[PDB]
Amino acid sequence: RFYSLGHLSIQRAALVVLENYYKDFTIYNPNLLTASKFRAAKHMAGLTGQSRAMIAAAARRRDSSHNELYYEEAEHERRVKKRKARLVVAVEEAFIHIQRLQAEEQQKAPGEVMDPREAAQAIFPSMARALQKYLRITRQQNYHSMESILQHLAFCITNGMTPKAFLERYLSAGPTLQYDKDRWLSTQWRLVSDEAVTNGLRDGIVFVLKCLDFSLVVNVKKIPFIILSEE
Amino acid sequence: RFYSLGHLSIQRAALVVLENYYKDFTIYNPNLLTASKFRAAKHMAGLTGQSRAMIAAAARRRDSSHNELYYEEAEHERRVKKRKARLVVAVEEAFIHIQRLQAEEQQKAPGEVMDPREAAQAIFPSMARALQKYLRITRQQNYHSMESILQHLAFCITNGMTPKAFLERYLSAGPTLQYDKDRWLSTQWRLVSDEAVTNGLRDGIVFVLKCLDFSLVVNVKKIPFIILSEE
Ligand SMILES: CC(C)CCC[C@@H](C)[C@H]1CC[C@H]2[C@@H]3CC=C4C[C@@H](OC(=O)CCC(=O)O)CC[C@]4(C)[C@H]3CC[C@]12C
Ligand SMILES: CC(C)CCC[C@@H](C)[C@H]1CC[C@H]2[C@@H]3CC=C4C[C@@H](OC(=O)CCC(=O)O)CC[C@]4(C)[C@H]3CC[C@]12C
Repeated sequence: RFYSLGHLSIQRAALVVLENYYKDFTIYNPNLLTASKFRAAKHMAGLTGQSRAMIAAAARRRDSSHNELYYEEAEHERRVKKRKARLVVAVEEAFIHIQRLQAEEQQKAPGEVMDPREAAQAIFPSMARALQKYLRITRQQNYHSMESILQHLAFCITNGMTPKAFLERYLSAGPTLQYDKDRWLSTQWRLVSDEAVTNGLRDGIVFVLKCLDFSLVVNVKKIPFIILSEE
Repeated sequence: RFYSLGHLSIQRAALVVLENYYKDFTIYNPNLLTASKFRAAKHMAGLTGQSRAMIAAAARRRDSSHNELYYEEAEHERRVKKRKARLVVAVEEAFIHIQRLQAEEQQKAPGEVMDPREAAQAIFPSMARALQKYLRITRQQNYHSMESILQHLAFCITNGMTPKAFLERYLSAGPTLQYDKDRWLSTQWRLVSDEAVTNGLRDGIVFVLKCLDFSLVVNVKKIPFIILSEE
């Protein structure tokens, strides 16, 4: 991500970066890191001009080998698309059932809207299997909890949102602030920089914002002297 | 292949099988055998209830591994189709050039048809690269020789055949008799059978026709007693 700041201290710039991180950066997912580590561990489990020649020959031989990553990525994308379509159909059917239940409850009592909580309770099992399958295939089951899903469904029922709005929240990972408060931690943040944090921003300085299992590297650059002429 | 024979000796049945082999069976291609051996040699290079359990677990783990064969076979089929289309286009252009040359030679002298040999000489380089690429991708370069290709082109010019007829000879492997005489050997054939070859055919007897690098196993069965009734 890129941001524009003024004459500020290193600590102030780090705080601005942190506050923009929640609403800008995608939520951190350790599942991708675990998958990458599992993929990389195979090479470790299997195991200076001459060494350079040998590694160059090994790389050349590998370049002619089978491209295992591409086909499995394509299969994963196809499975994700199929499960997304199934989840969309299930959510549409659930919303149809919600509309039918509201219409039925309309005749029972006029001017007395039903509480959405019981409607969410009755409707959730219909799409529960599809939502769980989509979360499993997208590695998003940890963030989305059953109570959170029920609360979001009730909120959508109160607002009368379209099924697409409900679907898109669980479609892809988004900002940190979308999930619950306990998901993010604002206490373990640390600042690492060779220069003192009391000094102002300078061209070429680089600092790091550390936190549990992940760090953000911030590079500071000076805007070039723009020269404008009337043709 | 399946054939129907009468009361014949083992030698006569083997001779009938051999004479039908040339006009029925596809030409033997050792390139596929070499490819299969190269694929199988990787397992050798890499390397009783407990052993059975271990091999069953290994097979189960392999069943969940990547299907390398399918994607590479699909890529090979796509490449073969693309090269086939390119060869078809090249042969069509070559036949157009042949027709143009014949039309040009018509005005030079009436009633004196040109010899097809020089036309084949002039036309072969146009499609030579495409034909060589197709033979390389189909592992058929050994059987089809340059002189044989020229002779086939001259024969087609004399008969005025369509480009499809010329293409289909090199399209896929066919009968043994299509290629040159030196391709097939009718001297190294041998007969292997536990029973004496002088005896007649009997149900359940099996024999082998051996030849250089390849053998044909022949199984003999008796036609079942068919009972027919008028409803
Ligand atoms: C005759 C009298 C009126 C003279 C008064 C002198 C002031 C104009 C000087 C004396 C002390 C100076 C301050 C001493 C230390 C600091 C901290 C210093 O902090 C930094 O370098 C980090 C912040 C940044 O990046 O600007 C910024 C300048 C400042 C406010 C100075 C601003 C100018 C001050 C007030
Ligand atoms: C009073 C006179 C007229 C009696 C004559 C007797 C013949 C009717 C017999 C005597 C020798 C026999 C032959 C002896 C040996 C052979 C070889 C034998 O060969 C096999 O078993 C392999 C071929 C096959 O599968 O039939 C077949 C029967 C045959 C021709 C026999 C056929 C019947 C023959 C001519």
